[PDB]
Amino acid sequence: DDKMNTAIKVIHTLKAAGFEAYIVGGAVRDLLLGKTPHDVDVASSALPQQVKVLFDRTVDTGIDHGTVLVLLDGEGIEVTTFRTESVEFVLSLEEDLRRRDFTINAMAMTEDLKIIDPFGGKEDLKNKVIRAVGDPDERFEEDALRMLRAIRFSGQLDFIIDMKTLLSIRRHARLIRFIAVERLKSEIDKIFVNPSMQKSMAYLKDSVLTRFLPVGGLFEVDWITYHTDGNPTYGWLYLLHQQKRQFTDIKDYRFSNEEKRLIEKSLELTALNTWDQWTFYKYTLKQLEMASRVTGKKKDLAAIKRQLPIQSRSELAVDGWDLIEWSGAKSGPWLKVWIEKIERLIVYGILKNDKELIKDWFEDEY
Ligand SMILES: Nc1ccn([C@@H]2O[C@H](COP(=O)(O)CP(=O)(O)OP(=O)(O)O)[C@@H](O)[C@H]2O)c(=O)n1
Repeated sequence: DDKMNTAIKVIHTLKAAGFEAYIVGGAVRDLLLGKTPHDVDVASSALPQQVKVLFDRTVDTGIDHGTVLVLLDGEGIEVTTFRTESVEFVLSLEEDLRRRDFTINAMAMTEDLKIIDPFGGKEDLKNKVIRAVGDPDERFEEDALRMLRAIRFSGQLDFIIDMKTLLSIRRHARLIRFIAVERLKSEIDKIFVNPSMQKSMAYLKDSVLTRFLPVGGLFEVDWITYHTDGNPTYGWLYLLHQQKRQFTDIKDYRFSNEEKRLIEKSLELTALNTWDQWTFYKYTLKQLEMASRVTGKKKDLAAIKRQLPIQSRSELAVDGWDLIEWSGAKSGPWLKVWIEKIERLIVYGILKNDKELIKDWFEDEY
């Protein structure tokens, strides 16, 4: 939240060197909404190498596209040269704003706090409307992902989508197929944690994006009993659980191994009639919480797990080499079966986790 101050100092430096600079995009939107901006972007008439001259420290990752990350007073500000979008640098602020996605994202602010609003973002912000800048057909052909951003913003801001803009989404919905699935999944992950995400989901159906998103029909579930826990993964679990489907049906969205395992393990738990000590031992607390959260069950899961005789197999007082000695037999897959028998008897509190007593038990059974 010191970002605005840093952006102001960036702007003074650029203007002192004789360039134009302005705050633009979401920070302006968020300011007029009374929020604290999460990121502050600066747009400037300076070219990237000219920016690097004025500040000691910078990151040149986005240089190709006009962006340089300035590091100042412990913050980072993206300074981007006036540009459209395969990237052309333009000479005036308005040429840059004319190509942004929505009126509320298309405003600029001077360091002396004047708002520059050539497209009515002020009014659309007051009236709670997401509306494309200029011709909605052009904005959505420039980048089809904007159709989905419109949906995300409606649930993030509790705005409506301009009628003309929504009809344009319906006409161009099929263009969604050309977007990298990583970008699709990133926006869907944001929808899943939004307040009033149910508004986003209704628009997703009604804009007939669910016809063309990957396995898009699976989003048309009832979302009324869904409340986010801040973790986007829970949205995917909910979806699958409502429809009695498996993780494999959504794999096109390219989940990490962590996400995959968490969804699959949680689904497993919802399929279980009853949970006993062994359940609480084999599944992680995170998996149990989401399976609970989605099945309506409520227990003190941390308390039940805290009370098991052991927490993981690493505390087992025995290993398969102990069983090789005691049995006289040769190492083989049979060890895994017997290690699990022993592990059960310890988790149910029947056998003590003590090598000597386990040895006594093992010789009798073998
Ligand atoms: N497809 C796109 C993606 C971005 N933009 C423009 O990039 C700026 C913010 O991008 P950003 O990456 O910081 C996301 P923002 O719009 O600020 O919302 P958030 O902070 O809640 O994530 C806005 O002026 C948008 O008009 C666009 O015109 N078309």
